[PDB]
Amino acid sequence: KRQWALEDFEIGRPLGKGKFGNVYLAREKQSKFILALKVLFKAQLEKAGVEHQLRREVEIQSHLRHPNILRLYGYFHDATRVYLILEYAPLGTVYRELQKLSKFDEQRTATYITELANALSYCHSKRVIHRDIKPENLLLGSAGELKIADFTLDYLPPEMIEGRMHDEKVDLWSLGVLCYEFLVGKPPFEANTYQETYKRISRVEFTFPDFVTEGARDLISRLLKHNPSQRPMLREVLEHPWITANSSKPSN
Ligand SMILES: O=C1CCCc2cc(-c3ccnc(Nc4ccccc4)n3)ccc2N1
Repeated sequence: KRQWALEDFEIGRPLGKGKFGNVYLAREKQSKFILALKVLFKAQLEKAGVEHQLRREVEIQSHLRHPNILRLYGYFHDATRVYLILEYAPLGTVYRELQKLSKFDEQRTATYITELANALSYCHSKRVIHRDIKPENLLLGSAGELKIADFTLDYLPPEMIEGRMHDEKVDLWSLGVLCYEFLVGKPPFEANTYQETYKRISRVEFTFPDFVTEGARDLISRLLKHNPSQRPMLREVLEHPWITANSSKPSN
């Protein structure tokens, strides 16, 4: 628990826009340690009323330690800005990869889905749910392993948008959404308006291109049920035939 300050860093390349400022490559002066520094404006956190949402997410994200979860090393603030000290993820966002490749093969998808599920299984067994399990929020390590970070309906389950009660089953719906997007190149409830997307999610209307294989259709269909109780456990996902046939890493 070292209290940091901006003078302890040399800032570099902008890595991305985080909607609340920007994330920069940085290097710790004393150690030479390379990391990522998320720069948030304090005036924009008050006036989006998320200062609690930040404090609790930072608390949670600091204690969690998994190879497929991006490490938060710490934080500090000055007058204007708050700084998150993050692991640096050399290979960037899954979003960008998907923009590049347009879509992913079954192997890369099934691997990603494993890595997610693993990091979620761990998350659940500390009573942590997530909401924004979306490509903008998944990063890639030097080995190209998936890392979850950043603790718009497109990825939200029916119970959530409807305003119903929700449990750890939200994250299962997310996996189905992502599994679909990874294979097809767009999420399954995509639309041109919010209102429509809302309808699509709420009545669970999705269809498959021809090229999506029977095994993947099975797993996605299983994951995207309206009824949370009907969605499989994470263990079952890791042990799905399509997953085990196509993944590269193993389940845990
Ligand atoms: O939600 C978002 C939108 C997407 C941009 C973004 C990126 C990071 C981040 C954290 C650690 N390593 C990296 N490496 C990286 C490497 C190459 C390209 C881009 C990012 N990037 C954190 C938060 C964040 N904000």
